[PDB]
Order: sequence, then C-alpha cells, then structure tokens
Amino acid sequence: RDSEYLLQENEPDATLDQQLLEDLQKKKTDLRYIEMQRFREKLPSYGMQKELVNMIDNHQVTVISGETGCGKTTQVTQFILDNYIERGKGSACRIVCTQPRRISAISVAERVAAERAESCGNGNSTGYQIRLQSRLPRKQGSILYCTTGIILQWLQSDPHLSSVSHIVLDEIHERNLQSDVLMTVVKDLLSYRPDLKVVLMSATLNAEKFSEYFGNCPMIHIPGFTFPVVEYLLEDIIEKIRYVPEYYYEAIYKERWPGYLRELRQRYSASTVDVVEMMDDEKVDLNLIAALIRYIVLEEEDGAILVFLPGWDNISTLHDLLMSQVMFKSDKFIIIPLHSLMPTVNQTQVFKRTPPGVRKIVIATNIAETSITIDDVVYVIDGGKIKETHFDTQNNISTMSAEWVSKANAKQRKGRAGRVQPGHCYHLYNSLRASLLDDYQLPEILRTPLEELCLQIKILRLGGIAHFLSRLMDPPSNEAVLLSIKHLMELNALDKQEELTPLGVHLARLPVEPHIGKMILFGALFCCLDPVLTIAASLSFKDPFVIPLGKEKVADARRKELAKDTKSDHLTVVNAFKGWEKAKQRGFRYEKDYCWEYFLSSNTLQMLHNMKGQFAEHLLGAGFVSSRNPQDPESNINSDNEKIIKAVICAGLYPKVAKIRLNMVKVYTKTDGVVAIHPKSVNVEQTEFNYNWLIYHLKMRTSSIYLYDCTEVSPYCLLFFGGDISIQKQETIAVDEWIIFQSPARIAHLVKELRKELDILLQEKIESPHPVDWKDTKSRDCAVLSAIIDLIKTQ
Ligand SMILES: Nc1ncnc2c1ncn2[C@@H]1O[C@H](COP(=O)(O)OP(=O)(O)O)[C@@H](O)[C@H]1O
Ligand code: ALF
Repeated sequence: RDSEYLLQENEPDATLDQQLLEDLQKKKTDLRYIEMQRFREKLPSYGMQKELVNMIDNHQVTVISGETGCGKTTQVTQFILDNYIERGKGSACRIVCTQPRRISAISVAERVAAERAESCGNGNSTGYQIRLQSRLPRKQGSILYCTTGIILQWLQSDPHLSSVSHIVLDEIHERNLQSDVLMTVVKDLLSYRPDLKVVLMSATLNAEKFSEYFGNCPMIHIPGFTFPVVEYLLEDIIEKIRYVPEYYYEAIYKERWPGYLRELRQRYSASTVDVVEMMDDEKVDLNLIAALIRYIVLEEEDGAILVFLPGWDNISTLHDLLMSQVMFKSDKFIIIPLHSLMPTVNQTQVFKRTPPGVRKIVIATNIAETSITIDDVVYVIDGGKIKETHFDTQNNISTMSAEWVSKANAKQRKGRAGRVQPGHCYHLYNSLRASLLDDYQLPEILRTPLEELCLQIKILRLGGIAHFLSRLMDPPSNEAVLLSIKHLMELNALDKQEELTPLGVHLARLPVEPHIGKMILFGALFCCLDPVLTIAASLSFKDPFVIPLGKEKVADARRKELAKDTKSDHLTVVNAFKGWEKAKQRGFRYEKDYCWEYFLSSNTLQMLHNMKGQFAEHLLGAGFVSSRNPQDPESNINSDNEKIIKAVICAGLYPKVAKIRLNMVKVYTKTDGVVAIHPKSVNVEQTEFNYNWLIYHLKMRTSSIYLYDCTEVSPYCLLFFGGDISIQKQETIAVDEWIIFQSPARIAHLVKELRKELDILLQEKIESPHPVDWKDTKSRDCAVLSAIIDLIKTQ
C-alpha cells in the first residue's frame, strides 16, 4: 500500500556516494542554493551542526530539545544526510522523520526540498509520505517525512523497519495514543536493530523523562531563539485595546480571586480590572478576539494573524463575526479557516503567500500549534482553550470538551510567531489563570477509550496486552483496558480468546473508532456507501440540525418531516443531507432557503461532505471500494433500500440496543435500565413502532439517561450482527440473553452458518483486499452477502 519506500532495500554503494558528493559540491555554486544557505546559517540549530551530528553518530538514542523555531524539524534531518554525503558515505542514509499531522509532513518536506534547491519528491533527496499521497525521494541518501500512522502501518509490513537507518520522532511531547504506541515499539526494536539511529525531538519537553525511558540516553539542548515574541495576558490585552464586553484547582482560583483583583488594581486601570472581573471562564470570548483583530489591523504593523480556537463551531462563528463587518468584507483581507477535518488541499492554502496589500487571518485549531511555519504570521491570538477527550470509568461515556490550554500548548502557539521575524502573542487567560495551568496535557492514553490501543497491539503482534502495558511510558489502568477488550468482543473484533477475528483485522486497518469502522465497512460491503458515510460523518463530528431560540416546536415538526416514515434519526440526517445537495444544484439562494426552512447548518453540512470523502479514501486504501467518490455507482446499488441501510447502522451501533415496551411507551437498554428518548429525536412522541427495538449512538446522562439518536430496527439485524445466539424453551431466539423474540429455531442455525461464511469472506479479504463485484451476481462473495441481505429483508 503506502510502503513503497519501506520495502526498498538499503543498498549503499561507493559510486552513488561519489555522485551525491559531487552533486553537493555543484549545489554550492547554485545561486538559489547559496541564498537558502544564508537563511539556514541564521538558525540556532546551525551553530549546533557539528555537536548534533557527533552525538547522533556516537549513540543509538538521542533526545534533542530546543526553542520553538530553532530549526530541529527541517535541519536535523539535513545535518545527518549532508554529514554522510561529505564523508563519502551518503548512500547509506535513509532518514525517516515522523510528524503528528499530515499538514506538517507535507509542508516540512516541501520546505526542506526548497532549502536544497530541489522539488519535493520526484526522486530527489527529500519527500513525504501520508495516507494515499506521497512524493517519494530517491532510494539512497534521502529524507522522508511522514505521519506516525504511516510508521505504524509500516510495522505491519516490516516490524524491524529494516531499510531505515535513522528514524526521527518529532514533537514527542504530543502524547497522542498512536505516538505512545510507536514510541514503545521503537524502544523494543533497539536491541533487534543495533544499526538503527533514533532521535527524539521536542521544543517543550521534560526531556529527562524521555531520556530515562530510553535507558538514560544522552540529551542535547539547542540554545538560542530565532526572533523575539512579546507575550500578553488577558489584563494586558484589555488594557491595550480598552475592551468593554458588549476540580480543586478551581477552588484555589476562587480563593485567590479577591486578592488577585486587589493586586491588579495597583498595576492596571480600574476599567480593565472591572472587565477582568466580568470575563467568562466557560467559553472563549469571540467578541474580544474580533476586537483585538480590529485593533491589530488598524493600529499595528503589517503581518498575518493566526487565531487558535477549540473547535469548528468557534471558527465559523468568528469567521462570520468578522465577515459581518464592512472592514473585513473587502479584498484587503483573506480569512482562512484551518481544521483537521478539511481536505489536505484546503489545509495547504494557509501557506500560500498574500499580495503586499492583503492581510492574511488564519483561524485554526491545535492543528496549527506545532511543526508548521507560516511565513507572514506576526500576531498569534491564543484563545487559551483546546478540545480534549475525557473518560469516566463509571459508565461507557467519553466527553470531548474545551479545556484550559497547558503551558506547553501555549508555548507551541506562541512559537508559531517569531520564526522568520519578530512577533506578538496574545493569551486570553489572566495572570492568575496562568499560575494554575498544567505544564503538559495529560497523555491521551490516560483519558480516552482504548479500543484502538488494543486493536493496534493485536494487529502488530506485539504480544500480550498485559505485557505491552507494562512497557508503556504511562500505562493506563487495567479496568480501562479490560473495558476496551469487552467492547471489542461485543463488536466481534476479538473472539472469546482475545484474538483478532477476520473483521477485527480490517477494523484495525481503518483509522477510526471501530464502531464507525464497522459501519462504513459494511456500507461498502452491502453497496449502500453514500447514505452510510453520511450517517458515519454525522455520528463523528455532529448532526447538522440547529435549534434557534423559540419555537423549538416548528424545528421539531421540520425534523419529523425529513424523517418521513423511517422512525430513524440517522435516516433523517440522510434525507436532510440529500435535500441539501439537490438544493445546491438549484442555486445558492435556494440552498439557503432550504437550510433556513429546515433549520440546517450549511457549515456543518459542508463539513460532513468533506468527511464522507475521507471515509471513502480509508475504504479505498483498505480495498473495499474502487474509488474515493462516496457516490460511486459501484458502491451504491442498494443505497435506496431503507432495510439494508438500517442493517448497516445496526452493524455499527451494536451493542447499543434499546428495547421498547408498550402500554405509553417505555425504553430499556440492559446496561442503564430504563432510559428515555431525547426530545430532539424524531421518535419522542412515537407510539407506533413496527419493531420493539432501537439502536442508538449517543447517550446523555442528566440524572436520567436520554438516547440522543435512535432508529427502530428489526430483531433480525440484531440477530446477525449481535452476540451469542441461544434457542430458548416455546420457540424463541435470544441474542446475548436479553434480546429475545419469537422466531423459528432454524433461523438461529442459518445465522450461525452465515456468520461463518462472512468470516471466510473477510479472511480471504485479508491478504489482498479487493472490492466485492456486485455486478457478478454469480459469485461466492456476492451470494454470501445476498443471503445475509435476504435474511435482513424478510423474517
Ligand atoms: N516555509 C517556510 N518559509 C520560510 N521560512 C521557513 C519555512 N519553514 C521553516 N522556515 C525557517 O526555518 C526554521 C526551521 O524551523 P523548524 O525546523 O520547524 O524549527 P523547529 O523544528 O525547531 O520548530 C524556522 O525557524 C523558520 O524561520
Ligand atoms: F519546535 Al516547533 F514547530 F516543532 F516550534
């Protein structure tokens, strides 16, 4: 797949060493190369060139620290390569550098290539590799930037990374789940790769923690700053622009709050102290950010502005807040949102230069807080908050919320300025808030569901999940991991013996949560891709329905209208999405009339459309579809069948099942007991159900359990995609004991055999995956899927 660079053989030779040495000497007479070197010599890392190379050359593992923008990411790789080339051994270099995000790997590779007077990829010295996109460099004497997900995928093809000579783990402070896994895998690999060199780099790092973890490996600090960046706290921001607004650590904040205000009145005007007193800790003040942006463009010198917001809802709100003003309507401004859910083509536009009279304003999430360098950025506005997932071990409920930024994230955000020229960073938290921020975010492995952790451990054949936990830098609790094992068994991704099923193999290859991965996989298998990807896109992110202040009743009636007779919150989103695409074909004014009439968010709908393309790419790289288009005819033969779609929904949401009792309707969920239906759902006032079963995705606990989104489902969908099957008594079938319904006992025998055929189908798909040819009709794989579909259609 994406392992072309990996599965090459590292074959150094002296003749290619001489060609690289001569080419390097020829570069030193090229004007463009010479001018780039003038810029490189200004970086603090350039002064450490001999010291950095000598340490990497004498030690297997090296921890490199340095100030933001000191040059690690773009220079250290070049220092290793150019040192080898100058020593006459350049062909022995196969340097791989990991980046946490795709926008980092692309832009850094393009920048390094330009610093070497070369294009990126094209068999030159530098290139990049990401999911389904690559610019690959030459075989020997080369640098490859990639994502950590790429390296994890490589470990499935070569657990030893045999052809790589240097692996550079960058931004290691970003303790994301995959990075911690990769870091532990690299540590185990050292003894099996005595020839491999490992470099660990971060600008904001407890470097002794990583040194100690890697056997007290040597540390080296790159001293110096590139350009000064002035910092401002909330009181300083309010003082400068004269702005007037139109768990235990919080107890400390409240205790020190009155004394802090007193000490503040001695250093700031009373107006600003009163404003600090009434500022809101719950959400980011978008009006203040807009007012600060107005002040910068009207009173400060030229330079792009970069704004950090928690999520997409804040970005679009601020964007509309600016665009509603006459000043920002003109072509003197180019306002660019930046979100990880945007297509990579859209993310790269942030790096395009602006005309001299044009001010660039980038509104980004934490996607932009590390690695990347934006040329004209001079002003950084730090909203002070960051989206974080959190996990509670009392119920299967994980929450994503906007938390206070840590000091490391703040330093990384400040570091986006001061790279090519001086800059200013504005932090929207007061000084008392600053003293109570944490140094780093809690590692993601300690606060998220761990289903992907267990799938990753199993697909990489790393051994027992207990032994691997003991090797992690920060191991999660056993109960959290055991809870993930149980969830993966209920999804039938693991069998009773904690071993990957055929389905579990494909789910581990899909870079999404297995509930979503199982849904889009069977949407591709059952040829109903487009409606399922729309449902999957809305289960991730959010649904596109909004409720203005009112008068929720008229918005309710619109939602039930879009549901038709489906009794499905998820088919409602599909109908709302399909009507939106058709409204767009009519015209822009009529598209707005559609969104206003049905209380739909065009911004959310466009975001959902982007995510559908990303899901199809995942299925394309996994071999289950033939193109990146979610509406490919080859994947949508059954896209108009509500029963088949609802089965795929059930395939994804099981075991989140609810039972309906009548006479007056009551709902039960085995784990929570009696639940209720969220008033936003279309099934709140429903008393007529064709079936007594619902599937759901989101649960909200407010002293009462509400199912946010649910669809009625036939017991035969639960029978096939459920758990254990038992026949009771006096002729009933049971699914996981509690799901009981009267049915001929031989149906249970049929489902056991069809499940087995489905496993055989997925097993044959493991080696070389190709999409099911739904035009063959007379094929084994199509006959199996048709038999399952026939069972779903009729009892
Ligand atoms: N696309 C670019 N345009 C202009 N200058 C750049 C670009 N990319 C990097 N630089 C310069 O090269 C330096 C290298 O940055 P980087 O290697 O990312 O440093 P670090 O990894 O320490 O943050 C930056 O400080 C910046 O000044
Ligand atoms: F150290 Al950086 F972007 F990686 F400032």
